[PDB]
Order: sequence, then C-alpha cells, then structure tokens
Amino acid sequence: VLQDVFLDWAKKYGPVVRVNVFHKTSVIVTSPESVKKFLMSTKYNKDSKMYRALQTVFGERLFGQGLVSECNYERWHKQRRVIDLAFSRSSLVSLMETFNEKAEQLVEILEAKADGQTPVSMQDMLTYTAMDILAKAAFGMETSMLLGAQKPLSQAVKLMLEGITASRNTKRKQLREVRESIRFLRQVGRDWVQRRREALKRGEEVPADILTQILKAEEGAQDDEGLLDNFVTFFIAGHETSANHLAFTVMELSRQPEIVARLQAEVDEVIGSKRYLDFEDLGRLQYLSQVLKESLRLYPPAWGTFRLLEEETLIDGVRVPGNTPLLFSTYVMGRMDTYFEDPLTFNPDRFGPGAPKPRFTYFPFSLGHRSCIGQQFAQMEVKVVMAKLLQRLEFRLVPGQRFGLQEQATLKPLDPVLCTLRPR
Ligand code: HEM
Ligand SMILES: Clc1ccccc1C(c1ccccc1)(c1ccccc1)n1ccnc1
Repeated sequence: VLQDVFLDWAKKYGPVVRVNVFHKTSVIVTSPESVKKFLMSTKYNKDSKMYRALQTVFGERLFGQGLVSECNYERWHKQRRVIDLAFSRSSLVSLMETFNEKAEQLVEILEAKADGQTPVSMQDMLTYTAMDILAKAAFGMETSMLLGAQKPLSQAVKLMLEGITASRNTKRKQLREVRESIRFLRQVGRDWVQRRREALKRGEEVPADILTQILKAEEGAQDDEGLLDNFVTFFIAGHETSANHLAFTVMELSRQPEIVARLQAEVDEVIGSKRYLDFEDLGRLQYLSQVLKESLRLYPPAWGTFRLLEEETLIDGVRVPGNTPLLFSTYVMGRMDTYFEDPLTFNPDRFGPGAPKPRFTYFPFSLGHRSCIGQQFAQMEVKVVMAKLLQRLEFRLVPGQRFGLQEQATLKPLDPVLCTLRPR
C-alpha cells in the first residue's frame, strides 16, 4: 500500500521526504506547521502536473477543469463562489428528505435479508445508497441502484475508477472498456442536462440544487464541455468518498462491540425508534460524530492533496527546489505516534468533548480554500445512514473477510465488507 510506504519513510526520514508518486518527483511534507503554512493560504495552489491525470484518462476527457481538477486560482474561484450557493445551511437542510428516504430504503432492503445467513456486500450496498442520494440531491434524478436499476451505469463507474488507477500507477480490453465507460458517464450528463433544460423550457419550477449552480456557472460559454466536466466531477466526488467512508466505518465497527453498544444506546436516547431524523437530531448524535471522525483518521478515502511550490523554499530545515509538487497526507499524519497516542487503536474518545482538537494533523476533507465543498453535505448523509443502521440492524463480518485497504483512485476496503445481518 503506497501510503503505508510513505508512512514508514515519514517516520524514519523526518518531516520532508522526496518520493516518486504517480510517476513524478514530489516532496512529502508532514509537520503540522508545514500543513498550516501551505494549505491555509490562497498563495499556494494545486499542481496541474499532478491533476492533469484526472483531466483526461487514456485520451478520453473526464473531469476536465471541473471544481476539483482546476488548479488555477482565479478560474477555480469563479466557479467555487457560484457553486457555493448550492451548499448553504438552508440548501443542505432541504436535503434531509432525500437523505431519510434513501437511508430508510437501504435499511428495509437489508432487513429483508436479515436472517444471519445471507452474505451481503456492505460496500456495494453503501455505494448504491450514496449514488442514489447524490443523483436525487444534486441532479433531481432517481437512479434506484438500491432497487437493482442502472446496472450498466454502475458498471461504467466501476471501470472508470479502475481506469484512473491503471493510468497513474504504471490490458487493451480494459483500455476500451475504460474509454467506453468515460463516454457513458459524459452522455448520462448530457442527458440529465437536457432533462433539466427541457423542464425549464416548458416553464416548470425546479427547486434550486447543485445542477442549477453548475449550469449557472457555465452561462456564457460556447459549449457544454465545462458543464459536463463539472457534472462528472460531482457525480463522482459526491458519492465515491462517502461510500468508501461508510464502508470503512461499518467494517471497523464489526470488531468494535463496546463502541457499537454505546452507539446503540445514544441512538436509543436521542432518536429512540423514531423513523425520520430531523436536522436538529444529527447535531445531538455526538458519539456517532466522534466514531466518524475517528473512522476518517485511520481510513481517509481521500488520503491527501498536492500544492505547487513555485520557488525554492526552506521547509523544516530542508531546501526544496522550486517547481516542486508538495505532497500532504492525512493518512500518514493520522498514523504517526508523534501526533496520535497509540495511532493504530480505533478510539473515538480522542474526539470527545474537552479533548484539544487536532492541530493540522487531521484533514480528511483537506484544509483552506481548496477543502471539500461537500463536507457538511457528507457529514449529514453518513450520520443519517449510520444512525438508521444502528437503530435496526446488527452486522457480522463474514469469516475470511479482511480488514485491509487497497489504493484505487481513493482508499477503500480490500474486501467488499461481506456481512450477515440480524434485526436488533
Ligand atoms: C466522506 C466524504 C467525503 C470526503 C472524505 C471528501 C474529501 C475531499 C477532499 C480531501 C477534497 C480535496 C481534494 C483535493 O485536494 O484534491 C475534496 C474535494 C471536493 N469534494 Fe469532497 N469529500 C467527501 C464527500 C463529498 C461530497 C458528498 C461532495 C458533493 C456533494 C464532494 C465534493 C467535492 C468537491 C466538488 C471538491 C472540490 C472542492 C474545491 O476544490 O473547491 N465531496 N473532498
Ligand atoms: Cl478521481 C476520484 C475518484 C473517486 C473519488 C475521488 C476522486 C477525486 C480525487 C482527487 C485528488 C486525487 C485523486 C482523486 C476527484 C478528482 C477529480 C475529480 C473528481 C474527483 N476526489 C477526491 C476527493 N474528492 C474528489
């Protein structure tokens, strides 16, 4: 696991280490002061050299210059500020219904299989859930993957992500499948763009959402390619990392009984057996909140980010040449005993009330101007999903399932988190 190699080198060779990552020289930077310096200033910006890979894959245009992959400050600032509107307090509150609907549906589907003997992939289940939530919430569309629909669409996402991996970590069947899948994704967008426009044209009233803001950001452009870049971007960013995080959380909890009991007790105190979770109910799921923060420390789906160091600089008593991609890793810093006591122990008490917040040693949603636009969105959906599962279902990992990670485009469980389930 590449990230675990970086961890070793970080601990042995100190806070500034030259590496080869995605075929390039970069320098991994692991002091909290360096994380603060570079990530908390609009001065430093993403390295296009590292983000080019994501713009186009095997010749086929993918995320282009969408909100994630755009590295020029001014160009990203113009899109971020218009798209920010789709993430206001009251926009996210408007999504609680989607969040509750999909969560409820997931649980019933699992409840129908809850005999203690039917192996279910919590990875796939959680993936379908996040995708269904994203599609409705952001785009006003219903994929219904939870109901077995859109099998080709999920096949297409699967091959695209395998494609990302292959293309940046060092086969002709795959190559066509992958190009095919990326085109499929972009066509799905072209479609859902027509659908929206066609509703507006006949003068229907469409509640403001994410799609609204990315059309709006594209107003005054000769074509729709920037629009689709952004459609594919949110399509993927808005579900894959949430699903990874949900899958890791469930995987870890299966060997954490004391913690689950306490999670069950909390759910029982603040919501009991209530069916629909209001906004104000999430705020009070304090212990669940800690478990989730702790899941992200050990298992961040998005392990880090790159900033371009434009000029030779002294970082932690090491001269670093100009034009150097700086690598930051919350995965690495999360596992260093110098920042976290007993780093390998899953202990949600680290995030308890009273405990000093981690000081630039923990950034699962990144930091500063290029941090995750979807943070609050994600935190809400996973709480809703996790709370529902904690109310109703008990999980048991299938013997011979592993607890390890694989680095694909993001960090995800090695094994698909196969479980048998039981009503609570
Ligand atoms: C547990 C879930 C999630 C995690 C851990 C996560 C993590 C991250 C991180 C680390 C970044 C910075 C990436 C980089 O520097 O290359 C990022 C960016 C981004 N994520 Fe998330 N994210 C998650 C969920 C979401 C959701 C739910 C959405 C959409 C609703 C979303 C949309 C975005 C977008 C558009 C950006 C680019 C932001 C910008 O640079 O202005 N993500 N995410
Ligand atoms: Cl390319 C990808 C696939 C699946 C999930 C996330 C990403 C992505 C990313 C960012 C930096 C380095 C590798 C992958 C991503 C990059 C560009 C466009 C969309 C998603 N991402 C991480 C967090 N949010 C989005």
